[PDB]
Amino acid sequence: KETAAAKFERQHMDSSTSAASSSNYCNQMMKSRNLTKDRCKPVNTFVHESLADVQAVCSQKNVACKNGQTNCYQSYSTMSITDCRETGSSKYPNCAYKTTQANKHIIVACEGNPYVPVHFDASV
Amino acid sequence: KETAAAKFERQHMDSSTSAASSSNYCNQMMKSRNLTKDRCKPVNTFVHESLADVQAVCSQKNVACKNGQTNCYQSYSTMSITDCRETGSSKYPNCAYKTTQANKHIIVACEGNPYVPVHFDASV
Repeated sequence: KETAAAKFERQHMDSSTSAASSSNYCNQMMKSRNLTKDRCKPVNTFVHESLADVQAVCSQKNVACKNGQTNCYQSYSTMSITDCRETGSSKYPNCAYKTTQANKHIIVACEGNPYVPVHFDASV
Repeated sequence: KETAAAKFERQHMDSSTSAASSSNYCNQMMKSRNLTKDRCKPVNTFVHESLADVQAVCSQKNVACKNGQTNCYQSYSTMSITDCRETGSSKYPNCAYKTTQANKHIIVACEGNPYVPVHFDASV
């Protein structure tokens, strides 16, 4: 059964490219990472930094999570990210996305021993 | 505007592990915590204990601070730390550091409500 840590890696990590990649990126990546399986996931962010650098955020700036939980952490440095946002034309099972590149601080929720990212909360 | 307590956590707290895995820890950490932006910060210590354990130092042994203030506190126990010191040949912007692990008492200045560390004074 997929661990929460592994699910975060599948849904949110893409170290293999420095940036957006292409206008196609979100269409390809939302499908290949199985985020269009049961429904079109309406929004999803991929982080283009090393796994060790994203795991290290769990030791950085503690901030409130959107859901009111206390276990969220904001990166001190900006990170290369890609935001995927479902289009209006997008109809399951043909999920369509706008690909946007940004350099922003990430906010992730961390849990466990070891203490690792398990949810992507926000970028700022 | 960053609070002194927040600046202490950014510059000095790395609760992640109980040491530092590689000789490259300080090069990476001095980067990730924004301590190489304008210039290489020459010397900096990271503490690998829980935030709660470090905050509890503010209730431990009262000692004078280097600057002659009276609000410094020495940890009763030794703590896992990493000393980062810039090499003799280090030239901004390629800030280069020797990483050294140690188990030492820490001395911190405490202030505010809550009464928490706001400055790292020394390890002994």
